[PDB]
Amino acid sequence: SISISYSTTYSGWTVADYLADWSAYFGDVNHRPGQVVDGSNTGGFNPGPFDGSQYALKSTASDAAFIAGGDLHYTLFSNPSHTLWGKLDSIALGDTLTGGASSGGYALDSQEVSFSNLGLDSPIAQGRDGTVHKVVYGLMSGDSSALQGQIDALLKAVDPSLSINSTFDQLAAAGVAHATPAA
Repeated sequence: SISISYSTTYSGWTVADYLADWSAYFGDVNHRPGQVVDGSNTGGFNPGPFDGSQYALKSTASDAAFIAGGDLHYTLFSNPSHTLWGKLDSIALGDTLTGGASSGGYALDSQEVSFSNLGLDSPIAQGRDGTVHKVVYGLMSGDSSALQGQIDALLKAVDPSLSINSTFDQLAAAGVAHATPAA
């Protein structure tokens, strides 16, 4: 089942309200034709270069960063071009990305919220229509709708009374979510 961690600061927040604010706070790194600059808005794989157990990206607007965890693959120019596919197990949201492939992994200095046991697995053949692609591209581009939908579905699958409109505290009472230390 989905496992959620949250800083005690966000106990009284709904998952939906947190993700709507986080998307806007991270914003859009503008990873699009004519707009890409290396080490500004590419992100990075661990270990890479085009595959990793992690894909991580820093905001160009704020200190926000995310880490996507699983078994992830990027196609670059190869058909289907510019597809992120594979297994997405976890999304970690917070501030101040540290480490990388040379440190044995990426870390957030301030992890606010994470979603684990997502169980998402998108094959290469789905291209940019894959759920993994849409979930992570949404985080890159200031629209967490796809992530919100997947979390909503996973919560309702544990118990139909749960949704992204539940507070983190309500999800903790339901045995899904776990409080972590405040920054």
